[PDB]
Amino acid sequence: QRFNPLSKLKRALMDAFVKIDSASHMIVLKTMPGNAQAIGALMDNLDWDEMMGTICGDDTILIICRTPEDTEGVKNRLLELL
Amino acid sequence: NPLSKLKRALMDAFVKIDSASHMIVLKTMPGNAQAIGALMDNLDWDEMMGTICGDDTILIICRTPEDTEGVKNRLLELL
Amino acid sequence: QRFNPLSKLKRALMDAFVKIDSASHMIVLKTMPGNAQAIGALMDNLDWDEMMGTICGDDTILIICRTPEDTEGVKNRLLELL
Amino acid sequence: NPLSKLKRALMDAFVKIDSASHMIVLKTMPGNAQAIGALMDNLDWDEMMGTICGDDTILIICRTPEDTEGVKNRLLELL
Amino acid sequence: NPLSKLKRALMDAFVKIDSASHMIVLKTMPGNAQAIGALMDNLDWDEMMGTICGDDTILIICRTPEDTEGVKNRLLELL
Amino acid sequence: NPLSKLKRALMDAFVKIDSASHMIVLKTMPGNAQAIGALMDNLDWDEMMGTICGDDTILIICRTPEDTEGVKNRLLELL
Ligand SMILES: NC(=[NH2+])NCCC[C@H](N)C(=O)O
Ligand SMILES: NC(=[NH2+])NCCC[C@H](N)C(=O)O
Ligand SMILES: NC(=[NH2+])NCCC[C@H](N)C(=O)O
Ligand SMILES: NC(=[NH2+])NCCC[C@H](N)C(=O)O
Ligand SMILES: NC(=[NH2+])NCCC[C@H](N)C(=O)O
Ligand SMILES: NC(=[NH2+])NCCC[C@H](N)C(=O)O
Repeated sequence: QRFNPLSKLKRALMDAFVKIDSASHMIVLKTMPGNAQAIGALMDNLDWDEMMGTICGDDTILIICRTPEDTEGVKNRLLELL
Repeated sequence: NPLSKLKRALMDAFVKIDSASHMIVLKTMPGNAQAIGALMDNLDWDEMMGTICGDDTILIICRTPEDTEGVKNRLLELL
Repeated sequence: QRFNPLSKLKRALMDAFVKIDSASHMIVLKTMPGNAQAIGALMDNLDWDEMMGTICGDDTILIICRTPEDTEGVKNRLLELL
Repeated sequence: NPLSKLKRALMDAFVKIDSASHMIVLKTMPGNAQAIGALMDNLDWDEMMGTICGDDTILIICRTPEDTEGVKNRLLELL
Repeated sequence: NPLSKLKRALMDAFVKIDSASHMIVLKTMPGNAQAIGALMDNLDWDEMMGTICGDDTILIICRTPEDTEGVKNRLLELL
Repeated sequence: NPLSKLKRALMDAFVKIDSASHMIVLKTMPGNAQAIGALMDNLDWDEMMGTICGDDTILIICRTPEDTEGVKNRLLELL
């Protein structure tokens, strides 16, 4: 088991990931119930500047990026962990 | 029936619905965003990319303004 | 359909109620997923003084009362709605 | 003066603001998103369609990119 | 001075405090429970076992009824 | 396996556990209370009356101090 932020995110996503999609400036990341804030916290700890911000509900996370291009780059980075 | 459950819940919980771009902002009574979000998530609506719920406001994300209008219109039909 | 706070609570509980139990000074009220705050809000709007306060998670509400006797009285009042 | 409460709260909890398209992302101190969101919703500005708050991040949805800038600059005025 | 931040926040958001047994129930303005909870957790007082915050209500769990009173009175000092 | 899932999740998310009276206060990493709460709710533990989760703290309610100790000891066994 690896402990850096990315590895913690990767690990957490193994159990928690449900879906990821994007539209325009935002990524919609769906998690297992009650896991949105947990995953949001790990994401916020990655410190990816391309991520303008994250807003987490209970099982859904919205990641806002400045541009569609930034959104894709962040989505791709997350996808890599899956 | 998910749709019927949502309609029932919206009677008391609904406050406002609007949209811009590819999203719908649905305002509920205080504390109701998650409850309504749970019902909307149970809808079998492919066009609904997801919902993110605060306390009294739900953001419904669709891919496109056209999908957004479709989804909003379907919610409006329940009021 | 009736619209007073109690009737709104009663109505909301028809769909949302899962379990109610108590221990000492507190009631544990379990709801359908994502319904704790919704039910907490209705409960807080009843203005029952015997209720010291409510703290809601996602599907679980803790109602704190000053005494076990108060707790029972509030639990009984809720039970009546079910 | 009506903004004094929001100004006060921002002075203690504001971290950063940015916007993109129809949205403003406002970061607060941990656990302050709902608190600032309530103050923002209380403003009842028609340029703000709504807010969704997480724990430390608020998304404000405005009706247009122009409204978004207008709202963002109004908030920045308070800092 | 280390409590100044919590005092400030309470001055704007505190509604009421009560306690029973091992617990303190602190009511805040809507959406302020997590915000005050964060300030309280930052205190890292060993008399407070922890806090759980809803939207406008914080439950502080202390180790004993005596600790509960001690903590409640410390908080009341700030008002 | 619910227990195994919880154990796996606790590796990263666990911070502190304590108890008083008939409750357990379980502190997790920021933002993890609900995630861990979901796992604990999936345990088939009759003694656990329920959990209420904040942001990083979970309150686990049991009926009695004896049940509380039992439940805490079972959680401690996972660390
Ligand atoms: N258990 C629940 N709260 N379910 C509803 C989730 C609603 C929405 N997807 C959100 O994450 O904010
Ligand atoms: N009682 C409250 N938390 N009010 C603030 C709500 C802020 C925002 N509309 C949301 O639903 O996330
Ligand atoms: N979808 C979830 N968040 N599930 C976990 C709920 C945890 C706990 N029963 C609470 O209501 O706070
Ligand atoms: N302590 C936490 N919950 N941290 C994660 C916050 C995630 C995201 N920025 C939000 O506010 O929803
Ligand atoms: N706007 C709301 N969520 N209101 C209900 C609050 C319920 C309860 N007092 C809590 O803080 O958890
Ligand atoms: N980032 C935060 N919301 N921090 C405050 C947490 C307050 C309290 N321990 C809870 O979990 O509800």
